[PDB]
Amino acid sequence: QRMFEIDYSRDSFLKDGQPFRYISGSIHYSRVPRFYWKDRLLKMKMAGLNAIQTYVPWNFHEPWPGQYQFSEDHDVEYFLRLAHELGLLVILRPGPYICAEWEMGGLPAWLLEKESILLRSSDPDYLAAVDKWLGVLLPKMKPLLYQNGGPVITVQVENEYGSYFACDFDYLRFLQKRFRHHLGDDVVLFTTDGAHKTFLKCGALQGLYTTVDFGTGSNITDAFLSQRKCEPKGPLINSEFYTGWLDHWGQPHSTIKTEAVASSLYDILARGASVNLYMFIGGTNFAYWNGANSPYAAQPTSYDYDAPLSEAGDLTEKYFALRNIIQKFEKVPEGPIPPSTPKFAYGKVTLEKLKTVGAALDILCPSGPIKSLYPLTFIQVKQHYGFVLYRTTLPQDCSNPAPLSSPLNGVHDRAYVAVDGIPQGVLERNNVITLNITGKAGATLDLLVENMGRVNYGAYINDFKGLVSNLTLSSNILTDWTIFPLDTEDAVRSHLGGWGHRNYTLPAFYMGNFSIPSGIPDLPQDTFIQFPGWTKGQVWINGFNLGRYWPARGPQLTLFVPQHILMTSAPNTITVLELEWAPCSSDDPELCAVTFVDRPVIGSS
Amino acid sequence: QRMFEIDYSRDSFLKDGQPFRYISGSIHYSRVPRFYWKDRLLKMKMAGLNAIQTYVPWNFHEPWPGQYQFSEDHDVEYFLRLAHELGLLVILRPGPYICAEWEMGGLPAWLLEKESILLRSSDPDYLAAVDKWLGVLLPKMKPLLYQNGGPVITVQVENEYGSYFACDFDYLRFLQKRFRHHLGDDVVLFTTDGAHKTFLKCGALQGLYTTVDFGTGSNITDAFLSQRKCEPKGPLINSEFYTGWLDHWGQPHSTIKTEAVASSLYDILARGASVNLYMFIGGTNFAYWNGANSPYAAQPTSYDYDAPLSEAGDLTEKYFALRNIIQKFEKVPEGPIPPSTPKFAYGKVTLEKLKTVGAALDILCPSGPIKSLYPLTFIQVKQHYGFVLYRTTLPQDCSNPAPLSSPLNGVHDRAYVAVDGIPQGVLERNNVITLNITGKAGATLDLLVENMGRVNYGAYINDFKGLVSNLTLSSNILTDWTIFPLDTEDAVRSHLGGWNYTLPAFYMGNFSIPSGIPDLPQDTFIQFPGWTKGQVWINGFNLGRYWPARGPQLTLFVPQHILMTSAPNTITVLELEWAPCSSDDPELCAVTFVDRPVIGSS
Ligand SMILES: CCCCCCCCN[C@@H]1C=C(CO)[C@H](O)[C@H](O)[C@H]1O
Ligand SMILES: CCCCCCCCN[C@@H]1C=C(CO)[C@H](O)[C@H](O)[C@H]1O
Ligand SMILES: *[C@@H]1O[C@H](CO)[C@@H](O)[C@H](O)[C@H]1NC(C)=O
Ligand SMILES: *[C@@H]1O[C@H](CO)[C@@H](O)[C@H](O)[C@H]1NC(C)=O
Ligand SMILES: *[C@@H]1O[C@H](CO)[C@@H](O)[C@H](O)[C@H]1NC(C)=O
Ligand SMILES: *[C@@H]1O[C@H](CO)[C@@H](O)[C@H](O)[C@H]1NC(C)=O
Ligand SMILES: *[C@@H]1O[C@H](CO)[C@@H](O)[C@H](O)[C@H]1NC(C)=O
Ligand SMILES: *[C@@H]1O[C@H](CO)[C@@H](O)[C@H](O)[C@H]1NC(C)=O
Ligand SMILES: *[C@@H]1O[C@H](CO)[C@@H](O)[C@H](O)[C@H]1NC(C)=O
Ligand SMILES: *[C@@H]1O[C@H](CO)[C@@H](O)[C@H](O)[C@H]1NC(C)=O
Ligand SMILES: [Cl-]
Ligand SMILES: [Cl-]
Repeated sequence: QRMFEIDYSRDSFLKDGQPFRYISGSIHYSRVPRFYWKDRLLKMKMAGLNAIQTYVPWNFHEPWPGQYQFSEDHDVEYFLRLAHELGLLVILRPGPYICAEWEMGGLPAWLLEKESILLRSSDPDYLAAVDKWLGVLLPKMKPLLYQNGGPVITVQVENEYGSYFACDFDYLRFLQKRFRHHLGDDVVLFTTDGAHKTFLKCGALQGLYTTVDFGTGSNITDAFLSQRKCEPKGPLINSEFYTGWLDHWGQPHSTIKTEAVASSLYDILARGASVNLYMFIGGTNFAYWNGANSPYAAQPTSYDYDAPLSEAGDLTEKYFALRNIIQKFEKVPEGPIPPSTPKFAYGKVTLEKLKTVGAALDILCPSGPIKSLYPLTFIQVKQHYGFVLYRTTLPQDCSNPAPLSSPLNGVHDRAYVAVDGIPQGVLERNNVITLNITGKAGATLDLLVENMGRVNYGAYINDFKGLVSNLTLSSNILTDWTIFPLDTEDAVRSHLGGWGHRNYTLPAFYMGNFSIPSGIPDLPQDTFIQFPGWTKGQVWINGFNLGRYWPARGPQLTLFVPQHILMTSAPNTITVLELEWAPCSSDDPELCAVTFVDRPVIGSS
Repeated sequence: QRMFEIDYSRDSFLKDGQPFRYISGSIHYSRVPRFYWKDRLLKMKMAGLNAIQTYVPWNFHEPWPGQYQFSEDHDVEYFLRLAHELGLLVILRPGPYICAEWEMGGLPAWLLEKESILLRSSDPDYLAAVDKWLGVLLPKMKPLLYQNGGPVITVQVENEYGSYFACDFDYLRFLQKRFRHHLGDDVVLFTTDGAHKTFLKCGALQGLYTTVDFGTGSNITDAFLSQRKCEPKGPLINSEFYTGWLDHWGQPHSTIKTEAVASSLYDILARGASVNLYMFIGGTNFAYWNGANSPYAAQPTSYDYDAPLSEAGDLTEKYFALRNIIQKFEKVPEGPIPPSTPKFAYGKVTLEKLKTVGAALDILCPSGPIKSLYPLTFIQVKQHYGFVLYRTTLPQDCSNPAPLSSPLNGVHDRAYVAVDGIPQGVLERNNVITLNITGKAGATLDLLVENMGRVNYGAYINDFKGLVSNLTLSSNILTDWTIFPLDTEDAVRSHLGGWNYTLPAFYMGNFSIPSGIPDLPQDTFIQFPGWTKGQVWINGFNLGRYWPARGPQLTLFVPQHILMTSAPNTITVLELEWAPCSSDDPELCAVTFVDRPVIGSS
C-alpha cells in the first residue's frame, strides 16, 4: 500500500501516489528529556509542521564498543513512534557523523584507540566500526520506514561530507550500500551540503539525492541553482534553514530576527521547496555532550539556538510568526496550543564543601591509577568524557617559581594545577601554555584535566584530550606519571560513597539539599539554576548531570532544570563540582549558595 | 498531657501552660475541592497563620435524614487531620446553623417537612433533629480535639444567635449541654456576635466564652469594649475580621482595600487579641450551595470574597500585605510559597441542543408526576435543590393576553413560563408577580420553577421554595396540577438517557485535552457569551449557576482535576431564558474557556 518516492518528472515527492511537500522542524531527542518529547512534538505539530527532522548521535547510543543504550532518554525507537502517533512524518539523519555542535560530531571517542585513524574515510578500521553500528541501528529503523508502516520518509547519508577534507568517495559508496542492505531499495536516501559547487563537489554521490542547506543570509535563487546543478529533476530541498545559530563560551549569544526567518521561510515555501527548520527546538547539551570548533572554542550547555521554541520549550514570538507564515500555504491544526511550562523560583539554596577531588580519589577511581613514564591521553586511560587527574612529584626544589609548561600546546583542554594541595592556577589550550609553580622537591604535582568537548567540525575532529604531549618543568620533561580516570558520574550518584553501593580554590564537591512539598498539584515546576560568585564547573541535581556552568565567561548564566528530576518530601541533592574558585571561604555561609530563578539568562549584557 | 484553656489572669489562652494567641484565617472545606485542600492550607501556613477556622455545613453532610456523606470532598475529618499535619491548629464552627452565605445557613431543607418548625429555637422537633446530628458529628470531632492530640482548640456554639429574633436561651443551653456531653468539660466553647450590646443580648450565654466579630469600618476600641462588657477577663477575640464582603447577583462586586485590612489587622494584633480573618480563601459555591438574603437576593456562584487568596487560590497583593503584617509579630515559615496555579484558555467549544426540559421528563422524572388540586412546595414533593416543573391546562381560551399572577408573591424564586411550548417570559420573587399569557383553552401551561438558594440570615430562613401560594389566571385560581420533581443531576450524568425567550433546554458539547503533557490539564474559567441564565456541568460535575445577564460574575471557576485527557470532556448547559443557538450560525451556540476570571463586571 504505502509508498514514498521522488517524482523526477514532476520535481516532487509522491506520498502514496499523491504530490507531497514537507515542512519540517529539527528536534534532537538527545537534547530534550523524554519526559517532554510529547510536549515539544505536539507544539511542533500545532505550528503546522507536517514532519520533523532528527540526528541519531552514535556516541549517545554506543559510549563503549558493543555496549548499547536504547532505553529511557536514549529510546530513539520510542521517539519515532511518538512522532508517528502525533501524525508527524520523520526525516532521519543517522550519520554516522552528524556535526551538530555535539561531542565529536556524534562519533564515539573509542574510535581514537587507533591513534592514526582517519575519521569519515575508507580507513578499514573506521569502516568496520561504522558497519557494526549500522548493523545494530538500521534494522531497528527498518519497521519505522514509511513503507513498513512508520513515519520515516527520507534518510540522510553522512552530513555535509563535502565540507570535509578527505573527499573519500569509497566511504560514501560504502555507506550507501550498507544503508540499502539494511533498509531496502525504496527508501529515499539523500545528502546535505552547503549551497555552492565547492561544497557539492565532494558531498554529492550518484544514487543519493542532493539537497542543500542555507540560512536567512543567503540568496535563495543562488542556493537552489547550486542544488539544481546536481539534481536537474526532483524536489527543491533546504535540509537546514537556520532559525538561529550556535554559541560559544565567551561570545555574545547568537540571535536571528523573527522577520528575517519569516520572510525567508515564505520565499522558500513559495518556490514549492520542501524545507526543514534547523533548529525548531534546540534544547540542552546535558552532561558533557557539547561540541567545539577549531581553533578551539567550546559550545556551551544551552542549545537554545534562538529557536522558535525556546530551550525549555516555550512558545516565542518567533514561533507564532512562523506558524502564521505556514498557514498561508497549508491548513494548520485547530485547537489551543500546549502552553509554555510554568517556571518556579525555588530561591537560594546554601551548599557546603564536602570533599576536594584529591580527597575523593578513592571513590572516583576505585580500580586505582595507571602508571606511565610519559603522560597518556583520555582515550589511552579508557576515559571519554569529563576529567582525568594526572599526578607526579617535583624533581627539584621550586622555592623560586619554576615554569610548568606544555611546549607543544598539548593541554586538551584545561588543567587545574595544584602542588601539595596548594592551587597554582590554570593551563589552557591555546591561551596559556606556561604556569609558574612553587613547592619543595618531591612535592605532589596534580593536574586535573577537563575535556571541554571534542571538536565536531573541520579537519581536527580526531581531538584526543588530556595531556596529549609532554609537560616540562624549568624546560626538562617531567616523567613518572600516576594517572586517575575519574568516574565522577558514579561517585556523585553515591554521594562520594556516603550512600554506599546498593585567586583559586582546590577543585571540590559542594553539596546542599532543598525540599519541595508533596500534595501540591503544581509542584515541582521547571526552574533555572544560577551560580552567583562561582566560577567554573559541573552541576548535578539528584545525580542528574545538568551540564557545565561558566558565569565567568557567559553568555549563559543560568542552566535549565526540568521538573521531572525533582522530588517532593525527599530532599533534592545539589552537587556542584567547582574547578577554579568557590565563594565558600569566609564566615558567611550564605555566600556558599546557588539560586533558582524563574527566567533564563542565556544572553546577558 | 495536652492542654488548651482560657487564662483569666493574663487575659489569654494557655496552650500547654504557656501564653498563646491565635492568628487564624477562614477556609471552608465545602467550597474548595479536596484536590486543592493541601495547596490552600499550605499557602495559609506560609502567610504566618498559626490556625484555621471552618464551618461544618450540616446539609452538606446529611442531605436526607440518616443518610451521611463524610467521604472524598465531604471528608471533614481528613481535612482537619490535614490541617494538623501541616502544623495548623483548628477553630471549629459546627453550627448547627452557620449562616455563611450558604444554602439555608447550613440547615437541611428536610427540617421543613414540619411546615410550622421554628428553626434555631427549642422547638422540640428541631432539637431532636439537631441532637441526632450532634450524635453523629461530635463523636467524630472528639478525637480531633487538642486535648486528645488533634488540632481543635476551640469550638463555636451556634452562629450570631443575637442577630436572630427568637432569643431562646433554652436552645443555647441545650447546645452547651450536648456539646459538653459529646466533647467533655475541657474543650473551650465560645459564641460569636456583632460587637454591640444589642447583638450580644440574645447571643451570649454563661458557660460559653463571648467573642465578637467586626470588619475594617468599625472602631476597634469600641468593638472590644462591648466584648469586655460580657467577658471582663480572658482573651480579646475577633472571630470574623472581614477581609472582604459577600456579593449578590445584580449588585456590584464587593471589595475591601488592602491598606484597610492590613491597618486594622496590625491594630488588633498589637492589642494581643486573637483574630480570625474571614475569609482567608473564599472559594466557590458549586452546584446549588449558595445562600440568599431578605428581601430576596441570592449570592452568586463565586465566593471569591475579595479574600487574600482568590477564588482559584491565587496569591494576591492582599495576601502578601497581610503576611508582612503578621511578620511584625511572628516569624513566618521559611522557603518559597506554593504558586498561584497555571490557568489555560481552552478557547471556544461549540454545543448542540440535546433536549428541552419538556422533552426530557421521562428521564428527569422516572417516577412520574405528583397530582395535586393546588400547588405543592419543593419540600412537599421531596426535592431540595434545583428545579421543579409545575404543569396545568388552561381553563378558558386566551387569544387576548391574560394576566398570570401570584397575588401573594408566591413564586419561590423564579419561574420560566411556556404555554403549549411557546415561551411566555418569567415570574420573579419580589419583582414580577404578573405576566401576560396567551394560548388556546386546554393548552398546556408549564412553569419551570428554580430554587435560587434558601435565605441564610434573618427571620425568613424557613424558606420553602416552589409555588408556595396559588396562581391566578384572569383573577381565577388555577387548579389541577401535575408536578414533576426533576432529577437534573442524574439526567445530566446520563447525557439525558442517551448515553424574546427560548424553552429551557440542555445543550451539550465536548473537547479533548492531550495526554502525556506534564502541565495539562490546567485550571480554567468558563464564560457564556450570548447566553442568559442557567446551570453548567463539566463531566457531570455541577460547577454552579451562570447569569451574565445580571452580573457581576461572568466567568465560573473550573478546577483541573475534573478534566480528563483519556476521553473527551463533556460540557452540559441548562439554559433557562435565551440560548444563542437558533441562529443559522452554529458557531454562536458556544461557550469559551479563558485564563482570567471576570467576577467584578459592571
Ligand atoms: C565557529 C564556526 C562555526 C562552524 C559552523 C558549523 C558547520 C555548519 N554546518 C551545519 C550547521 C550547523 C550549525 O548549527 C550544525 O552544526 C549542523 O549539524 C551542520 O550540518
Ligand atoms: C443583604 C446583606 C446582609 C448581610 C448580613 C451579613 C450577616 C452577618 N453575619 C456574619 C458575617 C458574614 C458575612 O460574610 C457571614 O455570613 C458569617 O457567616 C456571619 O457569621
Ligand atoms: C539573488 O541572486 C539572484 C541571481 O541569481 C538575483 O537575481 C537576485 O536579484 C539576488 N537578490 C538580491 C540581489 O538580493
Ligand atoms: C613566570 O615567572 C618568570 C620569572 O621567572 C617570569 O619571567 C614569567 O613571566 C612568568 N611566567 C608566567 C607564565 O607567569
Ligand atoms: C615525551 O618525551 C619523549 C622524549 O622526547 C618522547 O619520546 C615522547 O614521545 C613524548 N611523549 C609525548 C606524549 O609527548
Ligand atoms: C542531604 O540529603 C541527603 C539524603 O537524605 C543526605 O544523605 C544528606 O546527609 C543531607 N544533608 C542535609 C543537610 O540535609
Ligand atoms: C474609637 O473610639 C474611641 C472612644 O471609645 C476614640 O477615642 C478613638 O479615637 C476612636 N478611634 C478611632 C480610630 O476612631
Ligand atoms: C398585560 O396586558 C394588558 C392589556 O394589554 C395590560 O393592560 C397590562 O398592563 C399588561 N400587564 C403586564 C404585567 O404586562
Ligand atoms: C389555594 O387556594 C385554595 C382555595 O382558596 C386554598 O384552599 C389553598 O389554601 C390555597 N393554596 C395555596 C397553596 O395557596
Ligand atoms: C464531540 O466533538 C466534536 C468537536 O466539537 C463535535 O462536533 C461533536 O458534536 C461532539 N460529540 C458529541 C457532543 O456527542
Ligand atoms: Cl536535524
Ligand atoms: Cl469560618
